[PDB]
Amino acid sequence: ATVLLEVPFSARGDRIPDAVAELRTREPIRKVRTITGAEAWLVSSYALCTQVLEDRRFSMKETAAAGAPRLNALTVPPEVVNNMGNIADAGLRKAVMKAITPKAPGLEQFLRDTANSLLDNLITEGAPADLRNDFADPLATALHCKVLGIPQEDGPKLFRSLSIAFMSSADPIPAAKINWDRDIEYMAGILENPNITTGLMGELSRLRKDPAYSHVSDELFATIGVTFFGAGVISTGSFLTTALISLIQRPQLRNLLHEKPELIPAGVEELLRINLSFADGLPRLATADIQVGDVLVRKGELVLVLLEGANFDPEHFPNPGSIELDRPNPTSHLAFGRGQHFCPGSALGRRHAQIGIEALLKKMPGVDLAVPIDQLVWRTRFQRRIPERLPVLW
Ligand code: HEM
Ligand SMILES: COc1ccc(C[C@@H]2NC(=O)[C@H](Cc3ccc(O)cc3)NC2=O)cc1
Repeated sequence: ATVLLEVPFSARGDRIPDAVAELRTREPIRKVRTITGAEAWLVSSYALCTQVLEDRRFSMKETAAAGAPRLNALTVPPEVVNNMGNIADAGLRKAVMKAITPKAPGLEQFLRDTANSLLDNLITEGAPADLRNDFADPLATALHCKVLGIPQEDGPKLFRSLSIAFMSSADPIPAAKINWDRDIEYMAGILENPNITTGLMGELSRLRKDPAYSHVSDELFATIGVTFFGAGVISTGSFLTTALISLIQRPQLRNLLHEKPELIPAGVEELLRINLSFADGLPRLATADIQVGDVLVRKGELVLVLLEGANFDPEHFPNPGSIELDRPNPTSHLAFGRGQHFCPGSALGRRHAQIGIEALLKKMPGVDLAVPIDQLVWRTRFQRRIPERLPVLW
């Protein structure tokens, strides 16, 4: 006898398990057990993944309900699971989204300057260099301090909350609450700090004193800062880190992008499509009985949308494991989600990765792993797949 199939399948972000294609072919919606012991429906085809993400009756907010089957334990207050809904209800969606585009004057130049400086320091120190801890993550952290309008020197401590905040744990995490409360206090102080006049926090600080927003809670204003820093930094840093592995392991593509950097956006779009950064399916709770393929999902059941199930589906992306810069549907992947909860930072995430890769290929055209790929240490029980260190030479 065997137990019910358990998720996640593997924390390795450098290869997709053969099991994904087998599940997609035979049972594209199938029952699994999560790390909490709850049962859930794992959805692994493009068609069914899009169906779930485009049907709001599969609710993100309701995953936080007491007594629901859980993918993992909450690391934020339950109301924060509805973060974007709360922002929209407060009338703040347009302002938040405008503050996090890559189009602000000097922002892309700041990204280039920061990437080039980080790479120069690695070259000066000499190989081996750690492209996660000393390139991709500091670049993400610096970018988000700039976007938020907060001091660069405050970034590292905020960043160090993230190895706990984005855990995917069976049980509540005491350190997550300690860091959350402290980071909220920091952002509340930022709102009261007269020097904070630019970026997202500068804009929220002004809106907070605008009579049209007098009803919006100070709790929400501080939460926007903590959540956008955390989600943005963990997502951009982890994506860039694993995209760099994908690129390093494809010297032909690395050389092509080095020779023709105008192909970098199309390359990054494929790197997004094949990216394994999300360690768990996206969770949703059914609020009605809904037919998904061969399964009638019942009200109150947990559904997990496996992004790499959709993104490696050969019925949507022929030869799905291959990076093709001339696909007819290149942005139709689900790396940024789909539907109501589509990532509001997608343009900034694209630009972070494009500029980081452009700078790396210019400064380190001979970049290669400095250890055998199997020697990378993949973080476990985390909401992202990332190597703890990414040792390279050039
Ligand atoms: C390459 C980088 C990124 C990737 C791959 C990514 C991925 C995703 C995905 C898949 C979702 C959908 C989650 C779901 O439906 O359950 C999402 C939502 C979200 N992302 Fe991103 N993200 C990235 C960058 C960013 C950045 C830079 C920010 C902010 C500065 C950000 C903030 C958010 C927020 C707040 C949500 C929730 C939106 C909602 O619930 O409506 N992300 N992201
Ligand atoms: C791209 O990753 C996500 C992850 C989760 C959600 C759902 C919902 N929306 C959010 O805005 C924050 C994100 C967050 C921030 C900080 C933190 O310590 C933990 C999580 N929490 C949520 O639960 C959305 C996107």
